[PDB]
Amino acid sequence: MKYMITSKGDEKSDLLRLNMIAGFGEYDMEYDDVEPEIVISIGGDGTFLSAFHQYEERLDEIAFIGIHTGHLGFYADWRPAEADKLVKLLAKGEYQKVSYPLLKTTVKYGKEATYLALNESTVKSSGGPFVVDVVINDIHFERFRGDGLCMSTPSGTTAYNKSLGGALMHPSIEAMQLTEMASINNRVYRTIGSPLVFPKHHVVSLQPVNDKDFQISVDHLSILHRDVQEIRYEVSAKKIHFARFRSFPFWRRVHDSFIED
Amino acid sequence: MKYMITSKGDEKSDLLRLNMIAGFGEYDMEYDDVEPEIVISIGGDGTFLSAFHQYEERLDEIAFIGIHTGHLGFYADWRPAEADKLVKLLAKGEYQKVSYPLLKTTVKYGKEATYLALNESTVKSSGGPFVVDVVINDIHFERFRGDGLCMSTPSGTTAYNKSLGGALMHPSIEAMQLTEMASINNRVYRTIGSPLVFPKHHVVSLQPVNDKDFQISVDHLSILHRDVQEIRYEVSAKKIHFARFRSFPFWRRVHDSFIED
Amino acid sequence: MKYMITSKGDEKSDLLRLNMIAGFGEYDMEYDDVEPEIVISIGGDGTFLSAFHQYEERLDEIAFIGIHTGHLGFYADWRPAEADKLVKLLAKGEYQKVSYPLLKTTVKYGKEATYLALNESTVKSSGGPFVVDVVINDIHFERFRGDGLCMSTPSGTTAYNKSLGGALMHPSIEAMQLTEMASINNRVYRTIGSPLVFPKHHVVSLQPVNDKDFQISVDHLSILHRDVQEIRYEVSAKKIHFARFRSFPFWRRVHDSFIED
Amino acid sequence: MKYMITSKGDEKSDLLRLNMIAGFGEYDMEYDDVEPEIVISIGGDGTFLSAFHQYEERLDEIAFIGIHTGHLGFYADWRPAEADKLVKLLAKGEYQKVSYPLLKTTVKYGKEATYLALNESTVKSSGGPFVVDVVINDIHFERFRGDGLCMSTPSGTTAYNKSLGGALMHPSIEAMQLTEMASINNRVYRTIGSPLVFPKHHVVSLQPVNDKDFQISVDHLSILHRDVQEIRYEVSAKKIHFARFRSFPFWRRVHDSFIED
Ligand SMILES: Nc1ncnc2c1ncn2[C@@H]1O[C@H](CN2CC#Cc3nc4c(N)ncnc4n3[C@@H]3O[C@H](CNC(=O)CCNC(=O)C2)[C@@H](O)[C@H]3O)[C@@H](O)[C@H]1O
Ligand SMILES: Nc1ncnc2c1ncn2[C@@H]1O[C@H](CN2CC#Cc3nc4c(N)ncnc4n3[C@@H]3O[C@H](CNC(=O)CCNC(=O)C2)[C@@H](O)[C@H]3O)[C@@H](O)[C@H]1O
Ligand SMILES: Nc1ncnc2c1ncn2[C@@H]1O[C@H](CN2CC#Cc3nc4c(N)ncnc4n3[C@@H]3O[C@H](CNC(=O)CCNC(=O)C2)[C@@H](O)[C@H]3O)[C@@H](O)[C@H]1O
Ligand SMILES: Nc1ncnc2c1ncn2[C@@H]1O[C@H](CN2CC#Cc3nc4c(N)ncnc4n3[C@@H]3O[C@H](CNC(=O)CCNC(=O)C2)[C@@H](O)[C@H]3O)[C@@H](O)[C@H]1O
Repeated sequence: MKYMITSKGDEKSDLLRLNMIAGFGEYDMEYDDVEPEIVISIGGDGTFLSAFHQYEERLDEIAFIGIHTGHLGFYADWRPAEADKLVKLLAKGEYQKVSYPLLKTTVKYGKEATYLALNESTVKSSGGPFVVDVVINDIHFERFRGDGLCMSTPSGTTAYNKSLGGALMHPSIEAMQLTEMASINNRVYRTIGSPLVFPKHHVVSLQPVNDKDFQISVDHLSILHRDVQEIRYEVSAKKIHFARFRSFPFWRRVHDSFIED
Repeated sequence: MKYMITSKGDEKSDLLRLNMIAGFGEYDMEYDDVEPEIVISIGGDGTFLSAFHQYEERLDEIAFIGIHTGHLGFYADWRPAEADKLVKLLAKGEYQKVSYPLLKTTVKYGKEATYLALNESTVKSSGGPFVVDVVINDIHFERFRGDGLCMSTPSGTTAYNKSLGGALMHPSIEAMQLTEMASINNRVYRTIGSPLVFPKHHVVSLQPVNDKDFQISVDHLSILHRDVQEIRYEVSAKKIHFARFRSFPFWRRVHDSFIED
Repeated sequence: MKYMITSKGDEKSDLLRLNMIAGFGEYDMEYDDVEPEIVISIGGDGTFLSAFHQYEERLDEIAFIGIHTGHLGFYADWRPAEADKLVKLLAKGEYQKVSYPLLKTTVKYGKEATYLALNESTVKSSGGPFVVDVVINDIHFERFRGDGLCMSTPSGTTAYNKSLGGALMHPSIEAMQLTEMASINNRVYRTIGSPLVFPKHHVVSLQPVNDKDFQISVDHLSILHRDVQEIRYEVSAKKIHFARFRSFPFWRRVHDSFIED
Repeated sequence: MKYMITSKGDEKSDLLRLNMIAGFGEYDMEYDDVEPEIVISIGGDGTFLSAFHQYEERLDEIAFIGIHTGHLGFYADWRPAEADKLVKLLAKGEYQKVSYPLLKTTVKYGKEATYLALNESTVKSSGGPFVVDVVINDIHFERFRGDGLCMSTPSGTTAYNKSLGGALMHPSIEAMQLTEMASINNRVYRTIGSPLVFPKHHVVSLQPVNDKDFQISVDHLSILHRDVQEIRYEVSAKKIHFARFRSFPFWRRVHDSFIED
């Protein structure tokens, strides 16, 4: 069917992409990067994240596949050597689709902007000290003082979330996880410290205390927002769909990426 | 209906219990500690955990209520001053029941023993070094060397799990969370480090490497098991039911217990 | 003798400063903010840090005293109510001087800039990913990938260092402590993780791998450096001297600031 | 001169020991395990710790050397292949001696017992909850509730201390480091959390609150003490001396053991 292929842009990924396109030419497959049904990412996790964001408005009509030519490649399912095997199996179809949860960030001013995240959404201050009130389903939970905050999807829990001390959570769990970056904790200022895991339909809201300017980074795209009144996090109703042709369990993916391989 | 009341056993809790029983005497309420439908725990969280284990074979016929005369009282919903208000509201009934997930531990030898946990199930060695292989849905994930391991329910995530660095997770999430106690990490020995959160139907199995004797502690009842072949953790099919007469959200319960009150 | 007084600049601190100056007028004390021998800081720790940096080129001729009108005031020894008692005791003199170690940062380009720190010196990237090689006394120790790094004095170990997981160390120890901010740790990238404590005469050098632009923050004064070839940390030969009129041990200062007061 | 050799007791270490003894037979070296001047440990760190404790009453007349046939071997300086090179260089003498600090633990009852540690001294309860008051130079610092506490030497900071989150500190620093094992931190119970680093002559005292029975483990020799009134930690006046024949810096030792080799 309709497919497209994105490349990291080095020689290896570009040539692999040309060879897969040439192989797709022997099947009833049309190359279409406007309305693809299959999106192939050849590169690292950064390349995969770019592919997700390139098509985030057609998520329910698209199944993604990652081929890793990069370094780690956590979202990848294939090594370059199996590209010919992938072309053939994809050609037929009849694959299984697996869905992972996504995170919605809403930013309100004084106007709303919404963003979708596959890994995480973080917030830091523009220059001065970061201070926000943390409100959970409209109840004031804590005042946070420190470097910033990170809200992660389940599949994002192995990325920045992990380096901040968060728990790794299986992507079948519809949740988001809030982790702290370096908070002040003394006699006057206290935070919960621990990561927090929220289910679907819980809303986490960050309200400015003094400074209203923040740097909000969604999957490593960092944007300065001015005159912010509220940042709201919630599990998205939208999901990313993966094309799976063979069992590669999450916990094996975790083992291969962090323990040994 | 049928109810019973357990007490921490100090003067304050004993007298409160006698006064609630006297007040229940003015309603169609029978005291029955064999087949109660309502179990009232007057004391701390330890007293509440004892009450849960006293009736863990009638969990689907029982709704629990905690009154805190202890110190922290995380599972408590009432202060002693409101005991008369509780008696009256309980008398009628028509309350809302809320359900929290539970954790099942199976211990196999060479014979099976199963245990149910409301807070957590932990494992340490009997004397020598603790070394187990960690197997997730039959796939070898890691070899753990260190002090021991802790598997927590969601409502347990605020207890020992929290002190071990685990994430606090809302009890509407059917999951269990595995945290490490002091693992060796050097050039030869490596663990994942991060807490792990498992959904329902995932099975975590600990397999001995050399020593087969372990100290297994379920909600702080520590038992020595000998000749252990396997310890298996999974989210229980059984749930604890709470009688709720007013909104007391989990995250407010967390705020009151850890931030301020 | 010669003294000066700096103020946080709110009404409370300004009026306190005017009243201390009026009281100093009844003694053989000259106000001199060019060559003071005593520097009084009225305000928080930020005000005290500003005072230290205002006179960092006359450190061996100056004894500092902090009066806290701010919030925490970790470097403060006096409450505003005791200001009259301080004026009198300072008037005579015959006080004890206590010395704390300081941290030297050298930044080299392609030209050297040196900075002195009382709390800490940290380094982050200008925008892209932070990657440096960490070299200890000319031996390559690790490649660090993450948010950045923090090098703390002993008296700084209770500040940012503490929030990054570092150890609190008594200021009689001539050392510096290196802590990580959110490092990547997976199969390909590894750091030591743990804080590192270096004695006098050990030199820690950060060498860029790709990007050469860094944001270097010395006691919260953040400066962008371009075309950086090396950042070198070492315990300074210079020390800050405090005027002490009564025993206020470090560990009591720590207790009062973090446990209870 | 006078020397002895201890072995891990496997074939490899036993045969290596016999071959070194045979080689020492061609020099003016006498085997004497009562009053040796050189103690050679062939095995892992556990074997080295046993050797240290076998001769802890002649520490100022003994220089130690470790040969690693074990797994990690942090205190080892030689691989088995260099044993012949070591015999020859030791034969002459004229080596450099390096000294590392040690930790003294005093246990008082109601009678004093003292112990010396090369890695660390830890304390846990005998069965019930561990609660002690922590007193620093006679000032009450905190009440600790949790699993236990660990006091580490500098060279011990890479062992259990590291797994508990402590800082790694260069052994030229005469200090000890106190780390927590899983403490309760909520609205009612609070600890400092952070590791604490103490200089020489500071005394840390643990005073029981209720239960007086503790399990005290010195370099992994765990002893039950009953009716304990006080546990006092301080940097020992005694030092362990190493024979060094070539530069092997601590931070390179750390790199080789934890980063790569
Ligand atoms: N994510 C972070 N977490 C923790 N600390 C952080 C941080 N980012 C920066 N810092 C520190 O801020 C200092 C500069 N700050 C004034 C100084 C303070 C100071 N020094 C010590 C000390 N030696 N021991 C014990 N408490 C100390 N504190 C106290 O710490 C708080 C610091 N305030 C902030 O975090 C807001 C941003 N900072 C400023 O506007 C000016 C106050 O309560 C203060 O009384 C930096 O130097 C860095 O350390
Ligand atoms: N949960 C825990 N996590 C981490 N360490 C723990 C621990 N519980 C105890 N320990 C340490 O064990 C030492 C006693 N151990 C021999 C010694 C070792 C040693 N010393 C140093 C040092 N100075 N620097 C760097 N690596 C060092 N290591 C290495 O650490 C591992 C220790 N092995 C174990 O954990 C198993 C139980 N232990 C024993 O049977 C005998 C080995 O790789 C070893 O080469 C205690 O003293 C305590 O520290
Ligand atoms: N201090 C920090 N520590 C840890 N991670 C941090 C971080 N600051 C940012 N990030 C993450 O970077 C992602 C964006 N990054 C590409 C993506 C990656 C990705 N996703 C997952 C996942 N789901 N599970 C497991 N490993 C995953 N990784 C791997 O993580 C590394 C990320 N590389 C960097 O840190 C450098 C800066 N980043 C970029 O240029 C683009 C690589 O090995 C990658 O294969 C952000 O989204 C944030 O998470
Ligand atoms: N090193 C450690 N650190 C932290 N917790 C530890 C621990 N070792 C064991 N535990 C927990 O003790 C529970 C059993 N304990 C009663 C229960 C309590 C409970 N449950 C929850 C919950 N769900 N959320 C939030 N706070 C909760 N707490 C509170 O936690 C404290 C627990 N007290 C102790 O630590 C002393 C030893 N314990 C007992 O005699 C009986 C109290 O304030 C209590 O109100 C175990 O189950 C384990 O979790």
